[PDB]
Amino acid sequence: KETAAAKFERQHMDSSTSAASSSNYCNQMMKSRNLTKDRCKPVNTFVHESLADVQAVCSQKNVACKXGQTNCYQSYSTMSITDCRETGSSKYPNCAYKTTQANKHIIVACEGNPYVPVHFDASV
Repeated sequence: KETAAAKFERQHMDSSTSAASSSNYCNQMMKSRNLTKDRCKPVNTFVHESLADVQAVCSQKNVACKXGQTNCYQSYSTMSITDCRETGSSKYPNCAYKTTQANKHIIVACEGNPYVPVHFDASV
């Protein structure tokens, strides 16, 4: 079973690399993180930072969620992220993605005790 915090780590965290390792990164990671099992998830973002830096975002700038409610928070610093977006010829079960490297502020929704990131809302 996965708690919401554990699913956020599976869907959005990859501190094992400092940036997407090559143009094939989303094609491999979308499958290995199990995001393409039942359908091709069309967009997903991965965060290449320590989890401790991402959990601290929960006490930073409060903003409304784009979806949720207003329990979203935007990071003060920019972070190393990868955007994975399904390409035109992708079709389940052969999901294919374009990998884009970016350095942007992240916005996450946080919940619980301890109060941690449970959803990736957006990047700006």
